[PDB]
Amino acid sequence: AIPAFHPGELNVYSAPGDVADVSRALRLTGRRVMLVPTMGALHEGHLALVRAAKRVPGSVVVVSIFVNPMQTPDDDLAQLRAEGVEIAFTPTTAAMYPDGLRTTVQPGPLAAELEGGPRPTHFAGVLTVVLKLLQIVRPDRVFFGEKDYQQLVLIRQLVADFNLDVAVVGVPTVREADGLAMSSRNRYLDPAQRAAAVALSAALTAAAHAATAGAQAALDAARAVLDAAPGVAVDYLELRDIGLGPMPLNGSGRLLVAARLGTTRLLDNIAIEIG
Amino acid sequence: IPAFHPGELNVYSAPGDVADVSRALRLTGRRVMLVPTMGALHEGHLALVRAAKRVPGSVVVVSIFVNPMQFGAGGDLDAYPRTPDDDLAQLRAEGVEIAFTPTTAAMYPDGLRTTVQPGPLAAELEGGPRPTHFAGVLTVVLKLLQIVRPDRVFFGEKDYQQLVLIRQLVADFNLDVAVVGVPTVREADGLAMSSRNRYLDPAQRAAAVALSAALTAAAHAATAGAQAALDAARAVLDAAPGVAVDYLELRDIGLGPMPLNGSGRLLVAARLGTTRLLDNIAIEIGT
Ligand SMILES: COc1ccc2c(c1)cc(CNS(=O)(=O)c1cc3ccccc3o1)n2CC(=O)O
Repeated sequence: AIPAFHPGELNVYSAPGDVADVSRALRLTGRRVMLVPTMGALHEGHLALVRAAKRVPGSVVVVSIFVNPMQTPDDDLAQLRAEGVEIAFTPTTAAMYPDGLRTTVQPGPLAAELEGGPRPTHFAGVLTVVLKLLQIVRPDRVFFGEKDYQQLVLIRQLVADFNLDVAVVGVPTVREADGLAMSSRNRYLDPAQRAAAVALSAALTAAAHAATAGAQAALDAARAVLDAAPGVAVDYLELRDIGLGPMPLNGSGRLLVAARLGTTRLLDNIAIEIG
Repeated sequence: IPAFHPGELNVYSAPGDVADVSRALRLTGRRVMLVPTMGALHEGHLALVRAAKRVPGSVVVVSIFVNPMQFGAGGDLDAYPRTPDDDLAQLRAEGVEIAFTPTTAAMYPDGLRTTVQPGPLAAELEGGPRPTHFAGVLTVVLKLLQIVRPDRVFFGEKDYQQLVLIRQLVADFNLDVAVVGVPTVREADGLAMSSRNRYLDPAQRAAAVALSAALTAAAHAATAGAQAALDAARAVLDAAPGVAVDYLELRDIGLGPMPLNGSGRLLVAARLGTTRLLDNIAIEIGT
């Protein structure tokens, strides 16, 4: 007996078993199931993921809201209802981990670099939960922001390596008017910090344009912009190929930066074409 | 979809081919059964095939893939029995419609990268001196389940620790598959069927009956408690020539962080010359 699903309405499920049943039932009636995993506290970046999912013809949008211990509820639900989303999946920690921590995903060596330097088991947690969510919902496509680019690349590796049957859709970073990448962390910045934070996106965009003049020009331009900001402690600034291997001589790449402003760690990244 | 001819053995090497065929069969109302194997098929494997066949409306997929990732040294890997002609002939005789025989390059085109890390059971018993062994098994089994997407997957109780680890895999990753354990098939004297039995010379084959004798002796001794069951098994192993015991352990049926109660599993590993044999049996304690 399938749990109740009311079409055109926000249906909220906490039991993984229930959302599994509704998703399968929906797949069998011609819906294309789109998954948008979130950690709640939704903002415009999250709504951009929702909107991208919503525009696939015959889509039903599943938004998961799960605070992963290994990696405003009513506010959030009203936004989704406002976006015309039909399923929120809101499971408990116990429901996700009924046997506690046991079998897990071990990321490849990319997980040890960049963000995996300050947080070396962060990515295992993320990939473990994403794999679980994929298996519960069995979506046709799953949506992630390019904001967390290294995470996104690790998810693409998960999907490839485990032969998962889902398309991974990366959605361009939603930005404030001055270019700052949207993030929940942005609200912790004092005005001096928030004005200085603009150096991350400014550096990366300056780098993307300088790149007609080569990889070195691109990197030196980004470094100059970051060097013009006070109180911006750069953790890394790295040019890599699109899959985060070493940057090819010329061609397509990604430039990633991370910096601490007071106690707030900020990240950004951008597409780079070399020459 | 590639060609699929019902009532005939259809052999696919490309993951995409078997995946497409499987999905199309499921969408037609057939139930897809998977029996993951490392080839060198013997009567133990045919029991799994038979169990799968008797699921009504089943189409049966047997995979044959000697998985490098669950082997320690390349030495082990090169020595593994490969008899693919006997394998396919046995599958034909059993009425299996799909054999899935992937290449190493197709399964691991990027080498080792994202893997499954099993829970702490993978470090005990067989996993003790082989710390990456069960990671290798769970990784390839996860991949096979995702490629084939079966309704049910069949594993022998012979490799009992493996079966338990697969059940954990399936629970913890929320996989939508039923795991079916099939009772150990035995030779007339009680010897558990195994691809390793071929390495026993005549003396060794004679001595090897001691494992199953010891376990069945234990299961009946167990009315007198755990110590009696254990000491019965040990006496029988000790009375056998050229049988070096590696472990003999009585655990809970889940083999887990839980004390043995009424129902347990008695597990043995022993060396005959260079050949390492395993067996295990259900044990009820104080009956
Ligand atoms: C499209 O424009 C943007 C811009 C910034 C964005 C996003 C989109 C999305 C995010 C954060 N990712 S998430 O909360 O949806 C998430 C949920 C989840 C669940 C399980 C595992 C990993 C998971 O990751 N951010 C940045 C941020 O909020 O810091």
